[PDB]
Amino acid sequence: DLKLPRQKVELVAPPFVHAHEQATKQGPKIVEFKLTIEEKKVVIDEKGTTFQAMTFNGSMPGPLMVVHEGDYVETTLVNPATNTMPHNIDFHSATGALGGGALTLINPGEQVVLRWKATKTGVFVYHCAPGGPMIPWHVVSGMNGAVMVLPRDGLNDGKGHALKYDKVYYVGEQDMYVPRDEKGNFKSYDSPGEAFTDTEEMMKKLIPSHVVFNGKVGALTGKNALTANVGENVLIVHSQANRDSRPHLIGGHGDYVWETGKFGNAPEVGLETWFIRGGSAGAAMYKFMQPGIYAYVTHNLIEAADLGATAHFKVEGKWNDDLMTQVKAPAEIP
Amino acid sequence: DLKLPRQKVELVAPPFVHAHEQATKQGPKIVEFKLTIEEKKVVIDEKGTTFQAMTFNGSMPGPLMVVHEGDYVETTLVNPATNTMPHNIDFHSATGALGGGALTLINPGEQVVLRWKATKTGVFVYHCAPGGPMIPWHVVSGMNGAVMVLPRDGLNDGKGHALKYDKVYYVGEQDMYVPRDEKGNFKSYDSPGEAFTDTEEMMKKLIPSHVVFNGKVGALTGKNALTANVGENVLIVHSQANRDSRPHLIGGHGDYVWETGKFGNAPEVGLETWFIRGGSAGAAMYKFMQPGIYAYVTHNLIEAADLGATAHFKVEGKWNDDLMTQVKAPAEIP
Amino acid sequence: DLKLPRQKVELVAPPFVHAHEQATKQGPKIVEFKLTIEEKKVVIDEKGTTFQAMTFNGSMPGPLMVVHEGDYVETTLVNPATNTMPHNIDFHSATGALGGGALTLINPGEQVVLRWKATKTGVFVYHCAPGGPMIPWHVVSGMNGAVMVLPRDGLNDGKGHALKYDKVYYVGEQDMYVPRDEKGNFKSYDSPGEAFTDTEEMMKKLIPSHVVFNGKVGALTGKNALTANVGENVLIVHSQANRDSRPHLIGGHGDYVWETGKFGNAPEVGLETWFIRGGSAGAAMYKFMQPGIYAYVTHNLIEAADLGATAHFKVEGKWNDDLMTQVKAPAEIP
Ligand SMILES: OC[C@H]1O[C@@](CO)(O[C@H]2O[C@H](CO)[C@@H](O)[C@H](O)[C@H]2O)[C@@H](O)[C@@H]1O
Ligand SMILES: OC[C@H]1O[C@@](CO)(O[C@H]2O[C@H](CO)[C@@H](O)[C@H](O)[C@H]2O)[C@@H](O)[C@@H]1O
Ligand SMILES: OC[C@H]1O[C@@](CO)(O[C@H]2O[C@H](CO)[C@@H](O)[C@H](O)[C@H]2O)[C@@H](O)[C@@H]1O
Ligand SMILES: O=N[O-]
Ligand SMILES: O=N[O-]
Ligand SMILES: O=N[O-]
Ligand SMILES: O=N[O-]
Ligand SMILES: O=N[O-]
Ligand SMILES: O=N[O-]
Ligand SMILES: [Cu+2]
Ligand SMILES: [Cu+2]
Ligand SMILES: [Cu+2]
Ligand SMILES: [Cu+2]
Ligand SMILES: [Cu+2]
Ligand SMILES: [Cu+2]
Repeated sequence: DLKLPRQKVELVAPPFVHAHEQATKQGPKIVEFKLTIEEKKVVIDEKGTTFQAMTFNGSMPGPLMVVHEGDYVETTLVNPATNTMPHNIDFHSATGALGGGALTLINPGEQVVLRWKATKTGVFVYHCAPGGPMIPWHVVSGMNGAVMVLPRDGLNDGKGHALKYDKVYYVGEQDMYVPRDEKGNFKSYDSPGEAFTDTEEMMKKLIPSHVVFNGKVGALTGKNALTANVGENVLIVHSQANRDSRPHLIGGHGDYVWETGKFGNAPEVGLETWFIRGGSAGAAMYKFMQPGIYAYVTHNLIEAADLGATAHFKVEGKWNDDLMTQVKAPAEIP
Repeated sequence: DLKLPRQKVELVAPPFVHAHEQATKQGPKIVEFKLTIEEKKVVIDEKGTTFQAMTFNGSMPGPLMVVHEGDYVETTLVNPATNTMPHNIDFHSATGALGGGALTLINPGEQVVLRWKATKTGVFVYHCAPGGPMIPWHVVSGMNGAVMVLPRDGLNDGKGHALKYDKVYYVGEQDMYVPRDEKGNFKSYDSPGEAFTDTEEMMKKLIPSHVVFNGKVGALTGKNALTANVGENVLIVHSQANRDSRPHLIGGHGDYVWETGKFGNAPEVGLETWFIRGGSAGAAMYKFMQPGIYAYVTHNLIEAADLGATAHFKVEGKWNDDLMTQVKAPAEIP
Repeated sequence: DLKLPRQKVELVAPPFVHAHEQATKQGPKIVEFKLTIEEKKVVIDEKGTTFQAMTFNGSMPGPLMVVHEGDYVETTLVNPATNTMPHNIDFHSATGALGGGALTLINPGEQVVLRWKATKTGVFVYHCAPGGPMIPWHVVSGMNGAVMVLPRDGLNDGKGHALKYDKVYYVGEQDMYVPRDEKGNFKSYDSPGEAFTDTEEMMKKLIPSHVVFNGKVGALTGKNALTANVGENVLIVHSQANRDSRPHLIGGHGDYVWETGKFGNAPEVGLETWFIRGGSAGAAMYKFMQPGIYAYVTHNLIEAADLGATAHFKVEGKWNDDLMTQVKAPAEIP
């Protein structure tokens, strides 16, 4: 019926992204992906707070899927019998049936296969959306990720010049709502079902207890810091499925930024801080000019420093004293 | 003095918009509108919660006024003796006197006539603004709507091509602050005056109890769903007079979006989610490609699913399997 | 080593800005600035509420520094022995070492000299960032300001036409977190250290007690209103180092707006309300067309009217009845 070549993709866990071409001479293909839902209790902070998570492929965020404009994305969604709830998937990149959600509702023990054509370029959120009050709950429990649909000629600056990245990372930000008991300690639950009543009362007050990248406080730091070298052009894809974020690379800039995340629009240049609308993904690229540590944060600094929303980059290379120099080191006031 | 032709407009209740031309060969006219203030107790949710509303023309939002660049808008504002408070009107589209507010303060029993020239194209908020602490209270009680000022040549994509809509809807989003008693039930009041003290304490904490389109949970659903057909280009005008919103059409896109709402700027293309700044209106147009149900939401999903901010479209036409198809229906895992 | 001419600047307190050229025939210079940190208890509202402030040069916000693209900015930061905490400075305009913060940490009694090259045009935040949980606390205590880096040819509209302002004001917005005691009154503290524990618990709940321009409720009103005349083009630079804002000039517009604040991007035109992302500065220019009072607010009106975020302009000149007129004054309903 639809007679195109098929290509399988092996998804990798964020913040890494599966191998792909930017500009390509391939024509349209059916690109095949598989997502398996996992409900699990996880640790979200350095004090040992636990959380009833619901995930695609066992990670928060779900993995980034990368295709090109005109491809057909065929996803097998699997809800094993070890889960307790029905789940589905909705792609903001897709057209019709509530983004696919109306065609993908599966009980524990079932799977479904959905195909959608990638007619719109950019980065887009996907998330679970089973219906009614379950929709927010599933999403803030971790069931969201993103897809990137590239132009076949790769990215451009709007002003006919190509924009090629040397690497891409995917930072998924997650607002989490963990209730406290009378003592003021965070509560733990035996199942997602049991967490629901207390969690929903807290959610409706709209203030998260934690805001984290890659599912945990400190996930993208120390040994798991993002890396680059001076001279490298890095693309950072940032998603937030429920709540606004304001990304900022401390010590750097957004050289080229698509804050609404859609490549039919020219990027903005030379930003300090950009804005990711809740329910969207955006993308920023920067060429590193200096070595050392950078922090990538949401620039509500309370959220960054106290609620979990800080990642690090470690950058190698030579210090440029023309760009910045300590003229005189700390010394007593004359 | 000002010797131009006069044209009366009969306003219609949102989400409908009074009949108007897009591109027009008419020159400037004085366009005449009348707004009558109504204070009333209304029901805002399916559990029967009540609210002391203050409205233009008896609706939340007030009706959309549509004119063209260079027109003169002459508004008669009427505050009948059955109301209890002074009221006025401020147009963000207008220049001078706090948008008209400083020239339109009227006690119960009075009316006033204001004229302003429409020098700026786009969609703009209007709202009551009597002075001091009353300003937020009147606005979050429902006294806000919007005006659309069209270019005389109609809308364009910035890239010399015309953008004609087949229909336009106006979705006004309202953040509401209903206090709870010691039990945890929503309180009811006999008058706006009596609601004021409890309402103001809640407002200053910045978290709404409800966020609704067209004045009530479920207002734009079921029999009152928005409608379209595959192939129709629909313009959705969205306003929020006090608090940010992030509109999203589930299963669709914003083909052409003016998120800051001003037609001197080219629209952005192919958005998933857009951002309406508190105190502004924006506009998005989409051509439907698939039939079925779509939800139009703010993509803070807690607000959408739990606080009231969801509308529906029912779209007629033929399903397009090239864009999306269920390859295999729900089935047991092999 | 770096052999360029040196120029000293005398900083002035906001909302004024030190004298500078827009378009300039000067080449790159080393521009020298000095900032002295002051910790002090201040009054932030008309009821006499006090607050433990931490400031650059004794003001909230810190003063605006103005330079041109390609200049080298050399800042002497001074932390006198009368202060109690270590401090530093981070410039969003600068490249490397966490914006300078990693090179400027000074204990009470010390000073440091940092030089950075201004490679990026626009308005940018600077703020203290000592490390960890101290970062948000220092910033919301008042330790933030902004810098403007102008193109050497001055500003343009993107469409080759020059945009010259007759004056510029700097409005720094500050979200403040003052705890309440059991009575419900605001608490006072003897030192910043003692304020810390209660302040941090409140901060993590993300709702400010006050939102103020220029450090106090009513600071930019009455005798300290901003001024202009009909026909004057005024540039308003607005910063928020931690939390989003949505500026709006009541009775006017943003004729040309850089809401992300970066002059490599063309401005948007004819805005009603614009958006300043937390951790950024933006800039709007407007030519006054009418005399009288204007209010400049964040258009969350609860914040504007009840939490402190309102400034005034008093504009002189002749009223234009073509733009707006009271056709009929308040009168009894026929
Ligand atoms: O970056 C997108 C932006 O650039 C323009 C040229 O200003 O178009 C380039 O990008 C388009 C999308 O990739 C190409 O189709 C086009 O051929 C190319 O010039 C704008 O039209 C667009 O908004
Ligand atoms: O969509 C507005 C955008 O388009 C441009 C052309 O890129 O101007 C078209 O729209 C203007 C406003 O309607 C017209 O006056 C103009 O003649 C037409 O080309 C841009 O200038 C504008 O920002
Ligand atoms: O306003 C910036 C915007 O204008 C353009 C022309 O559309 O470039 C003008 O501004 C640049 C930055 O000041 C100049 O370097 C350029 O020479 C001038 O045309 C755009 O390129 C830019 O995004
Ligand atoms: O399931 N945990 O690795
Ligand atoms: O302590 N239990 O809510
Ligand atoms: O006044 N109610 O229809
Ligand atoms: O129950 N009254 O606040
Ligand atoms: O230190 N006060 O002016
Ligand atoms: O009243 N003291 O928290
Ligand atoms: Cu789910
Ligand atoms: Cu969604
Ligand atoms: Cu009113
Ligand atoms: Cu307003
Ligand atoms: Cu400090
Ligand atoms: Cu910063």
